[PDB]
Amino acid sequence: DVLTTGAGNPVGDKLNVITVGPRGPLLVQDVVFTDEMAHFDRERIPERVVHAKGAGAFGYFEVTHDITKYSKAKVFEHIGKKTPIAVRFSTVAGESGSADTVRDPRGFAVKFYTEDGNWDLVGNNTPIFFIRDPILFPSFIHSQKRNPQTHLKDPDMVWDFWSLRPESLHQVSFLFSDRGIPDGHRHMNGYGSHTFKLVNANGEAVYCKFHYKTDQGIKNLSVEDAARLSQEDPDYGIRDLFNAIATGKYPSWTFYIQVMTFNQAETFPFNPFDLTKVWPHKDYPLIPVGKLVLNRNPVNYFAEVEQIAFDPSNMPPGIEASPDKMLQGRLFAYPDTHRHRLGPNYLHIPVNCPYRARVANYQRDGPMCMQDNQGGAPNYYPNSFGAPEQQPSALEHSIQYSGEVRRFNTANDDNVTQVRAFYVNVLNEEQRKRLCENIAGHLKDAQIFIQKKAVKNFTEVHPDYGSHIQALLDKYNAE
Amino acid sequence: ADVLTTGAGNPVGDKLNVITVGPRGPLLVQDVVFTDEMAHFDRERIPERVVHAKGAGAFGYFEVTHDITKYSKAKVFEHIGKKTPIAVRFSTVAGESGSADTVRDPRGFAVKFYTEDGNWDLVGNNTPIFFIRDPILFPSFIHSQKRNPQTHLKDPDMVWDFWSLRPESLHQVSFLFSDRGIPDGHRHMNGYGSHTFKLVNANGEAVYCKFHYKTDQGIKNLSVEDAARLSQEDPDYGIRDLFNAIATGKYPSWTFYIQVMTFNQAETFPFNPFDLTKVWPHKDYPLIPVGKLVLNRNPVNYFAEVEQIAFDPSNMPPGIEASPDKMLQGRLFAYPDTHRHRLGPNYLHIPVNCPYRARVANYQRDGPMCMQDNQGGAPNYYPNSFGAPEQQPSALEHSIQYSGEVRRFNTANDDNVTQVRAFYVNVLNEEQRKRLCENIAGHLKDAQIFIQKKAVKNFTEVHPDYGSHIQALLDKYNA
Amino acid sequence: ADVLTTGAGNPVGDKLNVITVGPRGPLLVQDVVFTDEMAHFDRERIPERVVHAKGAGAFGYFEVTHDITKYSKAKVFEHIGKKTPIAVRFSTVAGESGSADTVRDPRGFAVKFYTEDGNWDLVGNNTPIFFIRDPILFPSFIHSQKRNPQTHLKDPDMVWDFWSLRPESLHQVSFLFSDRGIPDGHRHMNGYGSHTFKLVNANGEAVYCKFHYKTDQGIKNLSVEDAARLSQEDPDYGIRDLFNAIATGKYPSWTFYIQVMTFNQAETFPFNPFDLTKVWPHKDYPLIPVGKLVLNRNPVNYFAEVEQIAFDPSNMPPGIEASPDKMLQGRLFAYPDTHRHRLGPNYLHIPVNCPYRARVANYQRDGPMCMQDNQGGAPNYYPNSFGAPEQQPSALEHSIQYSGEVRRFNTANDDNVTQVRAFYVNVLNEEQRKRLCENIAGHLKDAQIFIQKKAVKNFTEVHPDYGSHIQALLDKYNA
Amino acid sequence: ADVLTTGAGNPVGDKLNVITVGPRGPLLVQDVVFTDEMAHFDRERIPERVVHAKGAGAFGYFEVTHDITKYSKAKVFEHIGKKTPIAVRFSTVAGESGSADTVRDPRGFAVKFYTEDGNWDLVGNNTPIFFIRDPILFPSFIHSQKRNPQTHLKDPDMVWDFWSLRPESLHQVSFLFSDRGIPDGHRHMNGYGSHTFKLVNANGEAVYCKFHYKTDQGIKNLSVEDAARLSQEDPDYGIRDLFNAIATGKYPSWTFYIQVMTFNQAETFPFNPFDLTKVWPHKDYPLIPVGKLVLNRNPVNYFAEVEQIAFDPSNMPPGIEASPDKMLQGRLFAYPDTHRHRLGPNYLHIPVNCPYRARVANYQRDGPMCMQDNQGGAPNYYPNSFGAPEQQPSALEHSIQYSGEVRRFNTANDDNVTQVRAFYVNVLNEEQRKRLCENIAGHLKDAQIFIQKKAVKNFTEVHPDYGSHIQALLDKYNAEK
Ligand code: HEM
Ligand code: HEM
Ligand code: HEM
Repeated sequence: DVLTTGAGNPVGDKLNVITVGPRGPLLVQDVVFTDEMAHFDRERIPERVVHAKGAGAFGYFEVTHDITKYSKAKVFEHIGKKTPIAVRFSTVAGESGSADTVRDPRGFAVKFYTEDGNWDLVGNNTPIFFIRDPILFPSFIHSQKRNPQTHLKDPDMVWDFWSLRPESLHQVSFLFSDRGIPDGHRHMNGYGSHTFKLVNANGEAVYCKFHYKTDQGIKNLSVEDAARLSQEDPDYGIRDLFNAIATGKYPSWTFYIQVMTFNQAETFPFNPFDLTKVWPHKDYPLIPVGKLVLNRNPVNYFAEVEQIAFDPSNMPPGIEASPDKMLQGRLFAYPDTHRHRLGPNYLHIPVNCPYRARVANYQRDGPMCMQDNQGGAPNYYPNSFGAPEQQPSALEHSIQYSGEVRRFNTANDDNVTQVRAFYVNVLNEEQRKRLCENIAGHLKDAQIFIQKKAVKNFTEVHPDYGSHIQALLDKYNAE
Repeated sequence: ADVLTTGAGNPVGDKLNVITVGPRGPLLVQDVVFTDEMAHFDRERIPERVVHAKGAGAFGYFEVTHDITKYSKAKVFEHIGKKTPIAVRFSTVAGESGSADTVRDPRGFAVKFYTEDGNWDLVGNNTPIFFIRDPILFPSFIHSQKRNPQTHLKDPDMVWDFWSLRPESLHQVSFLFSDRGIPDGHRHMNGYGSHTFKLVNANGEAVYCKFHYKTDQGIKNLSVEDAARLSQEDPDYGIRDLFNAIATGKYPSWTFYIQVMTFNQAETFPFNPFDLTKVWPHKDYPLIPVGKLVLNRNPVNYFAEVEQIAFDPSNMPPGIEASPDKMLQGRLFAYPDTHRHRLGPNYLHIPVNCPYRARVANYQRDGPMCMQDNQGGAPNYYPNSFGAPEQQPSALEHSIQYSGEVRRFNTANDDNVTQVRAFYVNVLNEEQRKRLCENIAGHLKDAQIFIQKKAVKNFTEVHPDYGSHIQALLDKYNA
Repeated sequence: ADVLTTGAGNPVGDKLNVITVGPRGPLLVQDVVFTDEMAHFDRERIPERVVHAKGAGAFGYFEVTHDITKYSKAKVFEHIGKKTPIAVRFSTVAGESGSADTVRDPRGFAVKFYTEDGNWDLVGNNTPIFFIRDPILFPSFIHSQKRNPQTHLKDPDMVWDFWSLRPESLHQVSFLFSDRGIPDGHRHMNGYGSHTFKLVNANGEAVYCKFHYKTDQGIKNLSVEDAARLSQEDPDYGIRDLFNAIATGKYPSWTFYIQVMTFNQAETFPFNPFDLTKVWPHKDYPLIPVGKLVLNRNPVNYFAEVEQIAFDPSNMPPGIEASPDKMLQGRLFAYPDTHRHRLGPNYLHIPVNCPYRARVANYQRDGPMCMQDNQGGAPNYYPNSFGAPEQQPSALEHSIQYSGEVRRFNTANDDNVTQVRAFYVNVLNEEQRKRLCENIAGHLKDAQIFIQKKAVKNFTEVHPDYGSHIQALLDKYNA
Repeated sequence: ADVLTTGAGNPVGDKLNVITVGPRGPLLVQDVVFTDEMAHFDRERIPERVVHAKGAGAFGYFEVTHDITKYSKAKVFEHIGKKTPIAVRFSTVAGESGSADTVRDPRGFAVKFYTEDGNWDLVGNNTPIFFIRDPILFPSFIHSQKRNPQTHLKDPDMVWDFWSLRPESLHQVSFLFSDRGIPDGHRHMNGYGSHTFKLVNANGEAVYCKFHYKTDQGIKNLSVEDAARLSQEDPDYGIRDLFNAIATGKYPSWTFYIQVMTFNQAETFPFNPFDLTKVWPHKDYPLIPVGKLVLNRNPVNYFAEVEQIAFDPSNMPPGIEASPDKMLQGRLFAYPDTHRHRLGPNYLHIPVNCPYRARVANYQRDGPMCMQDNQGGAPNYYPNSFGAPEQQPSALEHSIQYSGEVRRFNTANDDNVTQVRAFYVNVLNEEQRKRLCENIAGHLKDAQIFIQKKAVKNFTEVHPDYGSHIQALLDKYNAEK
């Protein structure tokens, strides 16, 4: 193989630079050096604003059951249908150099390359989240990140925000339970979290929840181990995933959904669209749909993992968004941030390209335009020259909403009920004790006035929750 | 007719109406179709070329007709009858993207050769010489030619102040204001590499050279009157003329020659052989026919194949190297540098720029908008024991020893008039000399009178009649 | 004089000769002075605006002359005699950065009011109406107005195939091809907010409005002949005229008025009061005097104060809000979006864009080129228990409840002729009608006949004489 | 409490709830308060430095304590007692933005002196030498120190394949694996310009030199164990230490020296004086005291003052110039180039990069995010008959003449063991050598065996004991598995 410059010019020697004499200065004509150096100098792009640390693999999605009565989406079109998928696992707060085995939620994004375009299901390992209004997401994330002056993690920031926004109770509980630190990516479940809308061939709609359970089973790391691992192998999650697939132990998840008719959405105790709530299985049981199988490792991490981009707004006919405020905000945020992190034409990047689909429209140009830019095809719509036409079949399902167009406060929607049921029913005493210790061990670094409001909140879920945490805190502050 | 889609390939039910709440209500964020299309339109523009922004493009090939292997081992020259695909871009200089084509200004005539040894870019224009002989005055030169930093208007004071303060411009200024100043479209003008380059053959022997490609359609210019009229009637006269031609099968071509000056002759040349304000008289350095340039294919999409194309003088395949000309030396850096800005870090992946006849292989990786496999998992460090791309000793550059110390050498002492008088008195006949003086006076008349004097003194240093006739004309205007 | 430095503040000894190895040797990399200046010159360009690229800017102030506090609580109108600094930019539409000013096209008349309640951006133009009334058609309309994607030439088929398939364009097209189509410079044209907006008073009561700013210098237009001559003679006519006036003290001004329409009146309105293709008859909704716009200072550096300026329709202070106009609605997103692309994430830090008479404070941080103290160490999350900025309830937005389903509502078939027939028959006299048909036909004749047919079909719909006369003229052209 | 606003300064009524059509309806585009804040959130990340990504910043001053004017006319040295404000950024090399501070790896030690003659950046590390001596191998070396291009995991075969095929590295490698590989915080390590620079006096006379700033807080390193326990307990240890130190009055300081080698001495140095893998023995070239560096102020906002800070070795004011050191010659280009990418064309306008103690005037204009007045209406072309800024001849660079032709001269074979043997036997005590061999074996034992052979091969060239002690260890390891 002949070593070349970016323009393909053979290189004579790329181990020594051109100089005027053996001990003289460097010359501009040594374009070989500059060409390489200039590229080295531009190797980095900005990391994801959140979920920066990640692992990636590829595979397919396979339909196992008929749910066409609910969704007309081609990805579900017929039993046994296989569609290629791209998956990206990740943590949340930490940046590119951080450890994988730390307490944090886990991203679990799945990209389906369907013939009706790509369908990005950007979920995580928890069915719920910390807040229910997108406008608090930047603040939340800031509080989870580094102090603006010291650039250090700040318990005060974390808990002042959480104590002031108690709706964070439900997810804060899930996050500090054993599931706060899964043993790798293959031993956790995935959830779309938000409520989405399914539409069938008949134009009738229903609301759903997406779920994909680990076929390898749930397995978590104790805090002792997680800590040891955060230092022995910060990239433990990446290694584990890549070695499994590499050795043929292809991990898979069983994909189900929960269905809620519009009526049920009403009789539902709470706001069905509040991200801090779940749909109790007992009441809305899981419906089998298919499998997700990861059977291929990336070849080039930067090209296939760092540059991949998932947009919740990527939804094909049969799948639509619900009124969930959080999701509504995510419809804008992802493409927006992608045009920034990656570039105006990031969808032309191989992994983000909707290759099983025929992309035709009236969009043109932009930096780094790679394709033919759709040749000389007429660029305005409508036109009398046979350019791409719109197709009615893919029209969105319309609903009539009532009320004024204003800001409705949801800070006071139920913040503790489901949290109680999870604390006293779902968990057992061990889990319950640990839950308290993990919270206590982290909250203890916060200022006391913050510690106090935090505990009041936990007390509202259950006096035992708060009081036991308060006990450990006392122990901690005793020192 | 194709099915209309979003960038992610999702079918669009209706792209003529936006989603609102009620027929006369606000716009919805979930109308992802609108945002997708709008966010792209919003990013359709990249920055124009800092200079030579207005252009035209066409494609074809270069075919070798004569054997010059004795001078250069470049593959593009390898054997007679050999065709090498080429991309060309014609352009003006000062004007920006919407300026008129038929105006006095030099003309860019850039040629890209997709050779097996990588791309070879010959970035030249319709003149053998330039206005200055040191790269460091180029930005100031261009500034003086563009708009006033405040009024944002053309400034004759900036134009002639700089020229009169830099008398080395006499030669090019004289060519610029001659009939050749406004070629009748790109098909009727010549092309030159202007700079002296270095050719190396298979024995390691080298000579200096000049590249010329004479228009096989013949020299044909526009009267200033016509030029003015077309600038109003058809600002893109050049683009249209080039395009109709090729589209109607009247493929324009140029005969490619080279002038050779041995290293010994380089010493005995009257002037500095590397001074860009000088030419190599044919009378002493005959044109040697080499091949032909033929443009037979119009671009399919202008943005993709013309606006985005990038030519780098540093792109020279084994056999062709740079000379110590200061100007060329400076351009060795400017182009890829500005290209990494205008197009992006990975601009060489954009199709028209990709060296597709070559086999690129190196240790460069990542960068924004990485398009290929990013060289997969191949070892990314050199040297290495895992058999990656090797450097080949054949392509090693020509070696030479130089006299003197490393520091800035004043070149304002170089002749500024000798060849100019030659051009004024011999090369041009009465008619022309007159239109020449008239063309200059019509532009210099607008400059402050003290500048007019500094300039006349220069035209006088060439020939007394040259300066005085201009002053005669100026006196009229100044009244 | 001042010592010449590199950008880093290092003194330059000689910036007229580059460092080379000997008088006739190659260029050195340690000539950082050269690289530094060249690297910057290489990045002077940024993308020009996607539309309204060719512009002229100035500065001045707004002064309240009358009292409208009963309609709006906005501080800028707070009390008679109150003055607010303004920034303004006039412009054409389709032409790119180097096009001619004196050509047929609408004219942007953007006004930035630097108020204590933050910047208020009134982005309007010389017409009260527009060609389309749904933002999703904009990119196509603009495309059809610019160059052919392949030949890169102005294309009459694209212009008329679009306008003929979308007759809602009739009104603004009749206005554009009338005398008002080519105002004699920026100072002799009116300014309009075009869109219907909403005003809110201190009591929470709201009304709809139209913004108007009539030229005190009187309406003056250029004949097509003059326009042509000038596009040739002086492509930057509009720039020079504005600049010279202010330079000599002939400060241009505009009387600012508003038309008011109560919500009751909004219901009874014959058309859709938020339809961008329609006006509110002065007879039924008279102009109410408000203040004065005065431009008394030219820019000192064009690139910094004009090219880099950015107006966002979504920049509206309390007392001023958006109406449901689909067009306005989309613009709320498009500008800050395109601005983050053309200028960058922190384009609001650029001096001309900074709301300097306001006290910006929030939880936003970082981003490319953060130019301030980035709000120091203040709490970067909301809410917080550390006295960081708090939302003030009085700035809440006005609440309305709309009726109907959330879906795309076709408006292509709204009224496209009535108000046009009024303008053609009532407003214009015969000299004007003649000239209008001549101007239209003169451009419509370059279009293919089927395109011509459909066009004349719509004009005939407005009035049999309008359509028939054009046809007549066309017949001569096709002959 | 100030009023909360959008980026355009418009007051925000409610920034805790978004606008929807009804309490259970979709989100509206007209809620621009939301979009304005969300849009910015979506952009707060810029590219991290390609190397030395993880860092810590602080500010203070440089004070002249001795007179070295006979060597340099640089104003920063102008006279005894003269103080010049400075900015410093410490860092590691390989790890990216979230990596741990306490890990074996060199440490960046950048100093920006805002002088009257412009800024002077002395971008050095905590070592006098480096792994390679030709800039064309730097990208390769860096790639080998980072993640596998496919697995994205650290890769020992990559690390050692490079170091074994490029033995010139032996010197700095022997240092990187010594106790000084993991300093205890940034306050207990030395600072070196490393490269050989050139000093010029008011007479035009020039000399070559080495800059050194010794830690007044004294040398101090972390044991491998603490370094690891720490990489887990506090991955930001270095930042916290430096910050608290300064916040509690423990302002850290360094003493600034220089070594001078005349041109005559230079032609007789047993090695290439401009070889980044060599040092000038203090015995033959005594350290000359010059001044002092003091860090007494912490940043107010890290992003603005630290992540956005940019140092360019090419930023040198009159009196200070570069030497023909191949490595340094390369960096003269890399930094401004990379900065244009990382920060932006006008990255010099960012406050901490601005040469605020100097008076910037030239013919450069425009570019994205032009923050200043863009030098108003001043004439933008040079020369001009309108007064605009002028070159001052006194600032002209020092000129030398070199012998030889213009080409690539291999240096892969210059001395690779001599100076290293000195360090191994003379400099280090028995204790140290053992720890050295151990820290090497512990990391190299993961590399393939053929890579191991070649690596040991070279260590042997430095000293039979060196190589055998490592091999001895490699065997036990390779056996254990
Ligand atoms: C030292 C002097 C010069 C410098 C620093 C220089 C710099 C530049 C730069 C930065 C560009 C922008 C390229 C792009 O953005 O694509 C440009 C374009 C161009 N220059 Fe030069 N130039 C110099 C002299 C000349 C001369 C001597 C000629 C003709 C032989 C010339 C012909 C062109 C042409 C044809 C283009 C169009 C390139 C393209 O389409 O990519 N320039 N020049
Ligand atoms: C729904 C249709 C419209 C959309 C989406 C839209 C979009 C745009 C965009 C993206 C720009 C670029 C601004 C920049 O780069 O700084 C722009 C500029 C401009 N537009 Fe619009 N526009 C629309 C309708 C109109 C209308 C109806 C008016 C006024 C009545 C208008 C007046 C202008 C002006 C004056 C500029 C120059 C702005 C500046 O100098 O910053 N546009 N428009
Ligand atoms: C030929 C070898 C070298 C090249 C081409 C090179 C290249 C680079 C580049 C591109 C950066 C990124 C700067 C930024 O993004 O702001 C960097 C950072 C850095 N380098 Fe080097 N480097 C080289 C050798 C070294 C050496 C031996 C030292 C010290 C003497 C060193 C110390 C640093 C430090 C401390 C930083 C931090 C700079 C900052 O904070 O702006 N590098 N280097």
